[PDB]
Amino acid sequence: GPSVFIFPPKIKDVLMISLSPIVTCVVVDVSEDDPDVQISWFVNNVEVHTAQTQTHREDYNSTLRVVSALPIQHQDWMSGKEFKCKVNNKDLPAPIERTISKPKGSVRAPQVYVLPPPEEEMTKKQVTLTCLVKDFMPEDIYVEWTNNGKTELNYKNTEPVLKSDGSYFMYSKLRVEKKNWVERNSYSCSVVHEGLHNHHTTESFSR
Amino acid sequence: GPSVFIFPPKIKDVLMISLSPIVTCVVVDVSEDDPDVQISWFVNNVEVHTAQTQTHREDYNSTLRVVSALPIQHQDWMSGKEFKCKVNNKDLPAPIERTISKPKGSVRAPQVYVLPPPEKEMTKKQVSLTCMVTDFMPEDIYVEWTNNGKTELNYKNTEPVLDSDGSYFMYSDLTVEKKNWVERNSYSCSVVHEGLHNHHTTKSFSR
Ligand SMILES: *[C@@H]1O[C@H](CO)[C@@H](O[C@@H]2O[C@H](CO)[C@@H](O[C@@H]3O[C@H](CO[C@H]4O[C@H](CO)[C@@H](O)[C@H](O)[C@@H]4O[C@@H]4O[C@H](CO)[C@@H](O)[C@H](O)[C@H]4NC(C)=O)[C@@H](O)[C@H](O[C@H]4O[C@H](CO)[C@@H](O)[C@H](O)[C@@H]4O[C@@H]4O[C@H](CO)[C@@H](O)[C@H](O)[C@H]4NC(C)=O)[C@@H]3O)[C@H](O)[C@H]2NC(C)=O)[C@H](O)[C@H]1NC(C)=O
Ligand SMILES: *[C@@H]1O[C@H](CO)[C@@H](O[C@@H]2O[C@H](CO)[C@@H](O[C@@H]3O[C@H](CO[C@H]4O[C@H](CO)[C@@H](O)[C@H](O)[C@@H]4O)[C@@H](O)[C@H](O[C@H]4O[C@H](CO)[C@@H](O)[C@H](O)[C@@H]4O[C@@H]4O[C@H](CO)[C@@H](O)[C@H](O)[C@H]4NC(C)=O)[C@@H]3O)[C@H](O)[C@H]2NC(C)=O)[C@H](O)[C@H]1NC(C)=O
Repeated sequence: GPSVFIFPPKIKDVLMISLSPIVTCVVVDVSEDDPDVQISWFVNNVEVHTAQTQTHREDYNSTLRVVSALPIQHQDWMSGKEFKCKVNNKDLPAPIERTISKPKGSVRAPQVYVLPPPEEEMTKKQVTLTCLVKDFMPEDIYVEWTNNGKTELNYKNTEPVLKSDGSYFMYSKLRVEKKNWVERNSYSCSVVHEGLHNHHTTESFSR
Repeated sequence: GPSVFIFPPKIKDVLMISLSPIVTCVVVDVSEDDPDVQISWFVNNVEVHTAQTQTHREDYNSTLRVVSALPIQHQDWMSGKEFKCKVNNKDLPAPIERTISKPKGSVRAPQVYVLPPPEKEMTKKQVSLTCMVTDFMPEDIYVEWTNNGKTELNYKNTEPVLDSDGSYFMYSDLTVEKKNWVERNSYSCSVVHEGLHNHHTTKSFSR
């Protein structure tokens, strides 16, 4: 039968007031025999009616997928309200319900440092700039590199790793042409996290 | 019914001649009523008799698990020999077989760099030393920090990340007391990977 998964908003969306956070309910293995899936939504058990719901054909295995995207208030997520989807269909013996909310826990802002290329690497054509983001809680975070404030393309992040002390850390690696590194620049590491002032910080090199 | 999962040796075990690589066959959801699983082992279809097999209770959901651990020859894994477990039980309609072997692919040795603390961190009570390990294939790798040849305690690794070009990279973060960094030390990063001479390299500072 159909099964149901619930997904949180993207951390960047829920921390940036200008963005549009969404909680998503996905119903997989929907059948064309009973395709009229109903998804109802509740915020602390108060029903809301604004979700955008669409059916998609998954040709990988000839199934249907119903995706319901509920737009949410930033503060409702951040204050810990519960978001619940209730899934009804003619082929379900009983409704399926899923709930998600922001976990409780300590907040610790990340320490953000940018590290120059290793000296041994300076004889190469391309060099590596390292953004180190550490000592942060919870693990939800958004990290990017920018050049002149304009988001880069050739950067790669690690996933956050749990430390022994309970905080997390990650790195963002940026490969640049050595010419651009030696010449004066504004390569910067941008970090979006709950613990930061205005949920955002940037870090640049001194020279 | 019972299901069967097979697992390769740990990369450190199979690359280091002093260690003991194992291929493991796990039979999950064995029943109290028919618990007598017979597990036979084959290396390139030649039967071998050295595996150690044990039954365990899983208290999370009150089930049984049979774990069969085959000690293997390092070179047999590295040269691509196939390792096969055949699982018999009376509640099985037919035997279940699993095979595993070293995946094919290109080998590229890691570039290994050690990075000093960010200058803005040097006045704090603790500093971070970074081992940056890049440009390696396959992703299977082992990294540690040592001081005076002894393995450190307060280091944590990221999991390898796939780069655009098909290579992988990771970081190992060693946090030390700033006093110990400033005074003479021998902090070093050791990397175990198939592409390295004797599968091992080390990188130190102040050189
Ligand atoms: C036909 O083909 C279909 C297409 O492949 C296939 O659909 C797939 O079905 C599987 C289930 O069989 C389902 O798997 C789940 O995936 C969850 C993660 O989904 C993410 O990421 C994957 C890729 O990693 C994507 O494919 C998904 O689309 C989804 O992407 C996210 O989408 C949201 C909203 O669109 C975005 O906002 C995100 O940004 C985006 N992320 C990314 C990275 O892209 C995963 O969470 C599920 O795991 C949980 O359930 C399992 C049980 O099924 C457990 O084993 C597992 O441990 C997890 O358990 C949960 O654990 C929590 C904490 O540990 C608990 O709190 C929960 O209660 C617990 N849940 C349960 C149920 O126990 C799961 O692996 C795929 O998502 C789905 N793909 C799509 C595209 O729909 C069909 O199955 C095929 N059918 C047949 C008959 O063959
Ligand atoms: C009771 O509770 C126990 C304990 O939780 C539970 O046992 C687990 O059962 C699940 C299956 O239901 C097992 O899942 C597999 O895990 C594999 C990894 O296992 C390691 O890591 C986990 C933690 O991450 C440890 O718990 C574990 O001890 C090992 O260290 C994973 O590899 C498996 O995934 C493969 O198989 C599934 C199909 O089942 C498939 O969906 C995956 O995509 C993947 O498929 C394989 O893909 C490769 C390509 O990459 C392909 O080559 C290969 O052919 C595919 N193989 C198959 C079979 O498809 C899977 O997720 C888990 O290991 C069990 N844990 C333990 C500790 O035993 C019981 O199931 C519970 N029982 C009940 C009744 O509740």
